Amino acid sequence: GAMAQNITARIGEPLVLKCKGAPKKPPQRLEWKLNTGRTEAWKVLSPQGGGPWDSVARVLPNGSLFLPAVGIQDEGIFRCQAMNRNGKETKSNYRVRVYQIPGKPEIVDSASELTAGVPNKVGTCVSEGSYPAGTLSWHLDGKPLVPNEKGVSVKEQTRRHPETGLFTLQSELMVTPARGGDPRPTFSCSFSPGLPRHRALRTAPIQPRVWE
Ligand SMILES: Cc1cccc2c(-c3ccccc3)c(C(=O)O)[nH]c12
Ligand SMILES: O=C(O)c1ccc(Oc2cccc(O)c2)cc1
Ligand SMILES: O=C(O)c1ccc(Oc2cccc(O)c2)cc1
Repeated sequence: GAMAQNITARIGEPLVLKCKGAPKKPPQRLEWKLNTGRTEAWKVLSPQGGGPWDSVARVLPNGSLFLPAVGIQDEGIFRCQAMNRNGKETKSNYRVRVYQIPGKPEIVDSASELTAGVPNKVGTCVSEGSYPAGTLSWHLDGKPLVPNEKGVSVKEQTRRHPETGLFTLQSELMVTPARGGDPRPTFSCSFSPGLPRHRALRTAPIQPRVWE
């Protein structure tokens, strides 16, 4: 597409998109065009408003576009074109990407004892309520665990809430511990978001005993 400002909007929060260059109050010559999961290509929104779109997105007195509660389907493109009193045209281009933060990740079913030199089921990590899906990853004593690499095996499952569309992730970790290692290793699980710049939420660690 065109040069745009990337906007990250949280599901359920309001969103205000600013229409640069517009007069501060009516009378205003401005037009909003949006292309989202709600639209068939471009939909035009005007200060006068009206119709079903008034329940979803409406032009504010200052010309900004307001969404009371952003949903998954509001991902797409939002553009404004406005003329100031003189007549210079100004354009505003926004790429809106939506997200939701899951609840804290939880280690359900953990092993209290591992046996060295054999593959062991360590635990299952569960994360509920993310958008987009995101990923679950495992850590040993603070260091990332890489699947397949020398005794680590991870299997994963992604489920979708039938009405909200939010994702639930579940990850199972198996390790083949090496003879002569830490007999009380510390495993943790963490959620990594899809959209850039978000923090990693981590689980309480689990400290099993390793038998040589
Ligand atoms: C590249 C770019 C960035 C920001 C806005 C626009 C508009 C537009 C938006 C609302 C009303 C009229 C025109 C157009 C077009 O459709 O020509 N291109 C744009
Ligand atoms: O009534 C009018 O004259 C009028 C009303 C709205 C309006 O939106 C636009 C449409 C295109 C470009 C632009 O910069 C602003 C343009 C003109
Ligand atoms: O769904 C609704 O009822 C709804 C949603 C948004 C909304 O913002 C506006 C927009 C323009 C003028 C104004 O005074 C308030 C107004 C009503």
